[PDB]
Amino acid sequence: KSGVPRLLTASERERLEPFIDQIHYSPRYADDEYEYRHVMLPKAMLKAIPTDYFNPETGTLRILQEEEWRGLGITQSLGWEMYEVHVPEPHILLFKREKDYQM
Amino acid sequence: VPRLLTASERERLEPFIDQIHYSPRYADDEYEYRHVMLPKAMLKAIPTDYFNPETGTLRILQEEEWRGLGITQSLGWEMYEVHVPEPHILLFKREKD
Amino acid sequence: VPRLLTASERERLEPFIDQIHYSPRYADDEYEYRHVMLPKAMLKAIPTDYFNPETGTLRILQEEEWRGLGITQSLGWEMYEVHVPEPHILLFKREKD
Amino acid sequence: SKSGVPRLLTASERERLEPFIDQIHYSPRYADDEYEYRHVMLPKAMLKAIPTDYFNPETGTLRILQEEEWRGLGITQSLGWEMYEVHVPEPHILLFKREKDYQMKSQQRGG
Ligand SMILES: [Cl-]
Ligand SMILES: [Cl-]
Ligand SMILES: [Cl-]
Repeated sequence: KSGVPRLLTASERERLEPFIDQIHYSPRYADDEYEYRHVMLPKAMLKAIPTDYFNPETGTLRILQEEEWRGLGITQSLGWEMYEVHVPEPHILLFKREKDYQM
Repeated sequence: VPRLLTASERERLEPFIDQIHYSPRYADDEYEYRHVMLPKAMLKAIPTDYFNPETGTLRILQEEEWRGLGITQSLGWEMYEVHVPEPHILLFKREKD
Repeated sequence: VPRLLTASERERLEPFIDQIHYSPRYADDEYEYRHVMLPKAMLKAIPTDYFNPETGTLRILQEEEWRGLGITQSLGWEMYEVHVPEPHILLFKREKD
Repeated sequence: SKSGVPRLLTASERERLEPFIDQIHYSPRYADDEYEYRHVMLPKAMLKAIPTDYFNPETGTLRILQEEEWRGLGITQSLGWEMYEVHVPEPHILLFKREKDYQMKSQQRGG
């Protein structure tokens, strides 16, 4: 519960093993102090993932601790952390335009 | 093709225009940005067809669609949104210097 | 006829562009109103001939001129001023009776 | 200032203003939407005879005067006139305006 991982049962694991080999890792891109990368589960696997692993108000997966993502089949170093993109509040509209310089 | 607001729709928005806020403009290596903040009570008055069913928030509006809502600025500003990845995509970060 | 800035003057204003603030759009019977709040420190960078020695504020500016300062807005606005009368003139008004 | 207590002139004060009352010029009446306007121009010399506490320390103009006060100066006006004052915003503030647009040009059929 946002601190304690929820261990899979024996039957859930059997349902997941078939997909383990179909998991895809993308090349990492750098930044100031962060290496980034994304994991892609095949669309079919989502039907197998436990309901309590999904965020109710979004349909995506909730942030998972290490033992949780490893149980899904993902293999990675220890330092990796799962994060979420953050959408602004509904009353803030964003705009942008191509810059104009001087000379 | 934008879906223009109606007379009666625009009239229903009137009382809120007075309080729409505009931020300064900040810029990076190639783009310029700014945000507009609408009064919270105004969202209720907005026609549902201006919203994204999945997000439960306003969809991307064309020039004429945001002008309809009472927003004024150089018409060169283009709206955009920060979209969340598909469920089957997991995002990870790592310091490790 | 506008007094265009010099490349040397324009460059001096460059760092303030991101802090210029804009107010909401207000209206009345037949006009829309709005003000722009410049960063105080910026006033020291604006050319002398852009000021008004009668009050110490910026003289009325033409669109091209205020756009040359880093102010961005929609098409249509026109800058104005408040003219204070001399000590021998008193002003009166009454709710249209 | 929560104006309330009018500072009426004394007999001597008013007596000092008399040779000036004849020349007080009143402009025509103007009007917009909410109010009606009037500009009163008094002789420049009359200002030297006016009481110091009637002026404004900062702007050096006359301070807002209650009905009983300006009437005591010799300004003959009808009931309902209030003296107003214009205000200039701080130097870093610029003012802008423009004619309000909407479906306001009614035609004979289905505007
Ligand atoms: Cl506009
Ligand atoms: Cl703008
Ligand atoms: Cl004023």
